[PDB]
Amino acid sequence: KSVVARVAEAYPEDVGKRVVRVDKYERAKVGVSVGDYVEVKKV
Amino acid sequence: KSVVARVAEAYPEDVGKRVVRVDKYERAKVGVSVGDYVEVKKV
Repeated sequence: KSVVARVAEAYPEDVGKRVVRVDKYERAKVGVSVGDYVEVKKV
Repeated sequence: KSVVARVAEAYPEDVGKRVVRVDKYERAKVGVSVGDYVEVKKV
């Protein structure tokens, strides 16, 4: 399971926190819940 | 190049837009700019 998504800039309060904001549709495609860890690579 | 990050919930206005919010530190680790496409997989 994987998904492709377009990179957008972080919200300022998230900067430095090593989080990725992913909505419920992308999360379902990846098979993750909030709090899980994902690996991110360029397409 | 890749990076691992913790999944957090999307901002409401981003829901359905197939974007992933990634800060400049994670973007540097992946080698992407805002507007590039990334592939996301569970760790």
